[PDB]
Amino acid sequence: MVRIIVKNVSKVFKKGKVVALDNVNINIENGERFGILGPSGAGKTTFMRIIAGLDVPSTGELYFDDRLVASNGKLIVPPEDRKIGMVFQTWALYPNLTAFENIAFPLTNMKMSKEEIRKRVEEVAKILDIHHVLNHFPRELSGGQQQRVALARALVKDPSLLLLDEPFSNLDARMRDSARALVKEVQSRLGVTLLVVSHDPADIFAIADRVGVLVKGKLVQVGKPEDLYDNPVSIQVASLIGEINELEGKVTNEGVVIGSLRFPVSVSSDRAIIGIRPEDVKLSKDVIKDDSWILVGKGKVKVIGYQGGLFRITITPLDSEEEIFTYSDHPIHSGEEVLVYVRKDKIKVFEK
Repeated sequence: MVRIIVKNVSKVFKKGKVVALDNVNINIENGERFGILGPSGAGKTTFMRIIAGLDVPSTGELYFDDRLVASNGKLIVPPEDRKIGMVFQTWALYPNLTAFENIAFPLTNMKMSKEEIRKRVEEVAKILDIHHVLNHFPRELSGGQQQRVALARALVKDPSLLLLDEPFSNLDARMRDSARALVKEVQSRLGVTLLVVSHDPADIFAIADRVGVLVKGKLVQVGKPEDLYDNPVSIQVASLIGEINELEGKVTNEGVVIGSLRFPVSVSSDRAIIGIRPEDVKLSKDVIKDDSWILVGKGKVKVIGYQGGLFRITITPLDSEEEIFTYSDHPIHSGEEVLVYVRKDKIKVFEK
């Protein structure tokens, strides 16, 4: 419901020694679900605090629709006037206010009567299915209920923009899919612009339609999540959007050579970095009968792990310490020699 224009936004700390954001430019469309991923929780948080109005750009400008909200060290439109709801891992529920009180809090100075506040709080709580625990303090709420109360608090003033900073990080891993689905439902229902920052790509895949990746304060790539996943600009971006094996080898006429492995790709440099995601690797003891996989050579099993009911099999090529891991239903025991197949079209290569 609001367009956000981020224009040459930079932010420094420590009198300039730390550059948290460096000339960031993004135009977020009204109702878009946009995500940010990157190695720096602090920098992503810096970006979110600037959008919220809790901080300002050192240089550059920020617009909500055609409205200049911050510019060159100045806060022009404060948080309370920006039509934003915040769900931030760092903004907890107030422990000694009930759920009702926590959700009513933002309405305190909105010129509403007691009945108007009650009606609005009850309406939102009904929609989020926490109307029956309004009298509980936060400690007496389940995790899911706490999540819902925090979202209700963010939605009580009918915002145009919902800002989420590590919003599911307090939940047990098993409850996060449900929380991601709730946010999806709320966004669809309200049509709000939504910005989400997270270290976890599952959050971005579940919620965002376009994502930017921040590295050293710079937006290095922006696109649909699946596009970053398959066509990352660098191995660093490749790894931020999902698991990937990173290998280094020599460029030859026959491919990139890494011990007993040879990948049928090339770059102009003497050496190359190969990226191959675990789902794009398959192991066998003899040749398989499947033209959708290509042989890249022999390897030896180094170690096995067990996660998610699957075996995580790590191999190395012969005559190399480089590792490749993949997941499988059955193990191949340590020390075994195996053939290594990959999906040809999924090999990522970069100049070293």
